[PDB]
Amino acid sequence: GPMGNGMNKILPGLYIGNFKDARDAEQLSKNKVTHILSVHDSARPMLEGVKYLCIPAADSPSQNLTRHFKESIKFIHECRLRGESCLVHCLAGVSRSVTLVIAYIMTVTDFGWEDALHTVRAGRSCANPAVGFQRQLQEFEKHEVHQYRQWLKEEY
Repeated sequence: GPMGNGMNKILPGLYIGNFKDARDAEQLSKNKVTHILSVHDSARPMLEGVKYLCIPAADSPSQNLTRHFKESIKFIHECRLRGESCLVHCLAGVSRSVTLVIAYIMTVTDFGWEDALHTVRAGRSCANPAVGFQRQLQEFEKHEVHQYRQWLKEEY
């Protein structure tokens, strides 16, 4: 459906879900989620036992997510390098959270955005970034992802 069917594993230690999944104690415990990247309107830390990164991004054609790629990748990557599990979520788990995870996958592999989206969809079939985010991801692939891969090498 249009908000998925529960949070889904994308890679080891990396999950995508909707805002309800992100409050579901049964899902968080079963998937051992200890880090949540919340990317939606008025995102704030909610639960105990969880490290949050909150990005107040709207579902709007004007919303810039590229400027949040670096902070998001650092948060996800440092969680995963510690052997812990991160959930990235927005409202529906379809567009905003998916875009950040695509940028992560592109940075830790040699994938362009379309192969990164294929990877997300293998775990979360409803994934579908809005057209504005597709444009940002294509520009990222063309001009920036190579710089981000070098940054990842130098940092970690």
